[PDB]
Amino acid sequence: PQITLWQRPLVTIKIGGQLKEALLDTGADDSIVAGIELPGRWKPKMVGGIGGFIKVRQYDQILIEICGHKAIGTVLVGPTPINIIGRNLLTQIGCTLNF
Amino acid sequence: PQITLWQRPLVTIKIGGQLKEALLDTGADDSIVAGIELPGRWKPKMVGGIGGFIKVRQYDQILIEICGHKAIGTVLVGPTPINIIGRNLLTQIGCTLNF
Repeated sequence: PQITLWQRPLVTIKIGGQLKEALLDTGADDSIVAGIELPGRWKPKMVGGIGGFIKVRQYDQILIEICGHKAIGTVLVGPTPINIIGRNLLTQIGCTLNF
Repeated sequence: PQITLWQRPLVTIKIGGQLKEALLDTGADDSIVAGIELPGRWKPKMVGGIGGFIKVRQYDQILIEICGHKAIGTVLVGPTPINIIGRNLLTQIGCTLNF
Protein backbone atom coordinates (compact mmCIF):
# COMPACT_ATOMS: atom_id res chain seq x y z
CA PRO A 1 0.00 0.00 0.00
CA GLN A 2 0.95 3.70 0.02
CA ILE A 3 0.71 5.38 3.52
CA THR A 4 0.43 9.20 3.71
CA LEU A 5 2.32 10.38 6.77
CA TRP A 6 -0.33 12.87 8.13
CA GLN A 7 -1.32 9.99 10.41
CA ARG A 8 1.22 7.90 12.42
CA PRO A 9 2.01 4.79 10.24
CA LEU A 10 0.80 2.14 12.67
CA VAL A 11 0.23 -1.26 11.14
CA THR A 12 -0.96 -4.62 12.65
CA ILE A 13 1.59 -7.39 13.42
CA LYS A 14 1.25 -11.04 14.40
CA ILE A 15 4.32 -12.22 16.34
CA GLY A 16 4.61 -15.59 18.15
CA GLY A 17 0.84 -15.98 18.38
CA GLN A 18 0.23 -12.44 19.75
CA LEU A 19 -1.27 -9.58 17.67
CA LYS A 20 -0.22 -5.95 18.56
CA GLU A 21 0.17 -2.57 16.75
CA ALA A 22 3.58 -1.44 15.48
CA LEU A 23 4.75 1.76 13.79
CA LEU A 24 6.87 1.41 10.59
CA ASP A 25 9.99 3.41 11.68
CA THR A 26 12.43 4.43 8.91
CA GLY A 27 14.66 6.05 11.58
CA ALA A 28 15.18 2.78 13.40
CA ASP A 29 17.81 0.23 12.33
CA ASP A 30 16.39 -2.41 14.65
CA SER A 31 12.86 -3.52 15.53
CA ILE A 32 11.80 -3.21 19.24
CA VAL A 33 8.51 -4.68 20.65
CA ALA A 34 7.19 -4.62 24.29
CA GLY A 35 4.91 -7.06 26.18
CA ILE A 36 5.57 -9.94 23.80
CA GLU A 37 6.51 -13.02 25.79
CA LEU A 38 8.79 -14.60 23.20
CA PRO A 39 10.22 -18.18 23.23
CA GLY A 40 13.76 -19.28 22.79
CA ARG A 41 17.28 -18.31 23.53
CA TRP A 42 18.16 -14.64 23.74
CA LYS A 43 21.48 -12.68 23.67
CA PRO A 44 22.04 -9.01 24.90
CA LYS A 45 22.03 -5.76 23.09
CA MET A 46 22.20 -2.22 24.52
CA VAL A 47 20.57 -0.23 21.86
CA GLY A 48 20.27 3.49 21.74
CA GLY A 49 18.45 6.45 20.75
CA ILE A 50 17.85 10.07 21.75
CA GLY A 51 17.35 10.39 25.46
CA GLY A 52 19.92 7.67 25.64
CA PHE A 53 19.90 4.20 26.51
CA ILE A 54 17.73 1.11 26.92
CA LYS A 55 18.46 -2.43 27.86
CA VAL A 56 16.78 -4.94 25.49
CA ARG A 57 16.96 -8.72 24.93
CA GLN A 58 17.99 -9.69 21.43
CA TYR A 59 16.03 -12.61 19.94
CA ASP A 60 17.01 -13.74 16.38
CA GLN A 61 14.99 -15.75 13.79
CA ILE A 62 11.59 -14.77 15.23
CA LEU A 63 8.69 -15.06 12.79
CA ILE A 64 6.86 -11.76 12.55
CA GLU A 65 3.99 -11.00 10.20
CA ILE A 66 3.64 -7.25 9.31
CA CYS A 67 0.29 -6.33 7.61
CA GLY A 68 -0.03 -9.70 5.89
CA HIS A 69 3.65 -10.05 4.83
CA LYS A 70 6.00 -12.47 6.75
CA ALA A 71 9.63 -11.57 7.46
CA ILE A 72 12.29 -13.14 9.77
CA GLY A 73 14.71 -10.97 11.68
CA THR A 74 15.98 -9.61 14.93
CA VAL A 75 13.31 -8.47 17.34
CA LEU A 76 14.39 -6.69 20.52
CA VAL A 77 11.85 -7.13 23.34
CA GLY A 78 12.33 -3.98 25.24
CA PRO A 79 11.05 -1.25 27.57
CA THR A 80 10.09 0.96 24.57
CA PRO A 81 7.16 3.62 24.46
CA ILE A 82 5.66 2.14 21.17
CA ASN A 83 6.33 -1.00 19.02
CA ILE A 84 8.88 -0.35 16.20
CA ILE A 85 9.44 -2.25 13.01
CA GLY A 86 12.83 -1.02 12.05
CA ARG A 87 14.62 -1.07 8.75
CA ASN A 88 15.98 -4.61 9.32
CA LEU A 89 12.38 -5.95 8.81
CA LEU A 90 11.21 -3.10 6.51
CA THR A 91 13.81 -4.07 3.88
CA GLN A 92 12.48 -7.67 4.07
CA ILE A 93 8.88 -6.60 3.26
CA GLY A 94 10.16 -4.28 0.46
CA CYS A 95 9.38 -0.95 2.11
CA THR A 96 10.50 2.18 0.18
CA LEU A 97 10.15 5.92 1.04
CA ASN A 98 8.74 8.06 -1.86
CA PHE A 99 8.61 11.77 -2.72
CA PRO B 1 12.98 10.22 -5.44
CA GLN B 2 12.41 6.68 -4.06
CA ILE B 3 14.64 5.61 -1.12
CA THR B 4 15.44 1.93 -0.36
CA LEU B 5 15.81 1.28 3.36
CA TRP B 6 18.90 -0.97 3.16
CA GLN B 7 20.98 2.02 4.15
CA ARG B 8 19.67 4.85 6.45
CA PRO B 9 17.48 7.48 4.56
CA LEU B 10 19.91 10.44 5.10
CA VAL B 11 19.12 13.44 3.00
CA THR B 12 20.78 16.87 2.91
CA ILE B 13 18.87 19.82 4.47
CA LYS B 14 19.68 23.52 4.11
CA ILE B 15 18.49 25.18 7.37
CA GLY B 16 19.13 28.72 8.58
CA GLY B 17 22.00 29.02 6.09
CA GLN B 18 23.74 25.85 7.37
CA LEU B 19 24.07 22.64 5.30
CA LYS B 20 23.56 19.46 7.40
CA GLU B 21 22.31 15.87 6.86
CA ALA B 22 19.14 14.55 8.50
CA LEU B 23 17.35 11.23 8.68
CA LEU B 24 13.81 10.88 7.12
CA ASP B 25 12.03 9.56 10.18
CA THR B 26 8.49 8.20 9.78
CA GLY B 27 8.47 7.39 13.53
CA ALA B 28 9.05 11.02 14.49
CA ASP B 29 6.17 13.44 14.82
CA ASP B 30 8.63 16.33 15.23
CA SER B 31 11.91 17.39 13.62
CA ILE B 32 14.94 17.95 15.96
CA VAL B 33 18.28 19.49 14.90
CA ALA B 34 21.33 18.80 17.09
CA GLY B 35 22.36 22.04 18.87
CA ILE B 36 22.78 24.50 15.94
CA GLU B 37 22.25 28.24 15.66
CA LEU B 38 18.72 29.46 14.83
CA PRO B 39 17.86 33.15 15.54
CA GLY B 40 14.91 34.38 17.66
CA ARG B 41 12.31 33.48 20.24
CA TRP B 42 10.99 30.01 21.40
CA LYS B 43 8.54 28.05 23.59
CA PRO B 44 9.63 25.20 26.06
CA LYS B 45 8.43 21.83 24.79
CA MET B 46 9.42 18.42 25.91
CA VAL B 47 8.75 15.22 24.03
CA GLY B 48 9.40 11.63 24.64
CA GLY B 49 11.85 9.36 23.06
CA ILE B 50 12.89 5.72 23.71
CA GLY B 51 14.82 5.67 26.97
CA GLY B 52 13.72 9.22 27.92
CA PHE B 53 12.31 12.60 27.52
CA ILE B 54 14.42 15.66 26.31
CA LYS B 55 13.93 19.39 26.84
CA VAL B 56 13.66 21.13 23.43
CA ARG B 57 12.90 24.60 22.13
CA GLN B 58 9.91 24.97 19.95
CA TYR B 59 10.81 27.30 17.06
CA ASP B 60 8.05 27.96 14.47
CA GLN B 61 8.12 28.95 10.83
CA ILE B 62 11.72 27.90 10.15
CA LEU B 63 12.43 27.32 6.44
CA ILE B 64 14.15 24.02 5.57
CA GLU B 65 15.10 22.97 2.01
CA ILE B 66 15.02 19.15 2.36
CA CYS B 67 16.78 17.89 -0.83
CA GLY B 68 15.93 21.04 -2.83
CA HIS B 69 12.28 20.95 -1.62
CA LYS B 70 11.33 23.99 0.58
CA ALA B 71 9.14 23.42 3.64
CA ILE B 72 8.22 25.85 6.46
CA GLY B 73 7.50 24.39 9.83
CA THR B 74 8.38 23.70 13.46
CA VAL B 75 12.04 22.71 14.24
CA LEU B 76 13.14 21.87 17.72
CA VAL B 77 16.79 22.52 18.56
CA GLY B 78 18.02 20.19 21.21
CA PRO B 79 20.46 17.56 22.60
CA THR B 80 19.64 14.84 20.05
CA PRO B 81 22.38 12.52 18.59
CA ILE B 82 21.01 12.17 15.07
CA ASN B 83 19.16 14.92 13.22
CA ILE B 84 15.59 13.95 12.47
CA ILE B 85 13.08 15.24 9.86
CA GLY B 86 9.80 14.01 11.34
CA ARG B 87 6.27 13.79 9.91
CA ASN B 88 5.63 17.58 10.42
CA LEU B 89 8.02 18.23 7.45
CA LEU B 90 7.68 14.88 5.64
CA THR B 91 3.98 15.57 5.03
CA GLN B 92 4.83 18.94 3.42
CA ILE B 93 7.24 17.44 0.94
CA GLY B 94 4.72 14.65 0.10
CA CYS B 95 6.70 11.72 1.51
CA THR B 96 4.83 8.40 1.64
CA LEU B 97 5.92 4.91 2.70
CA ASN B 98 5.36 2.17 0.06
CA PHE B 99 5.18 -1.66 -0.03
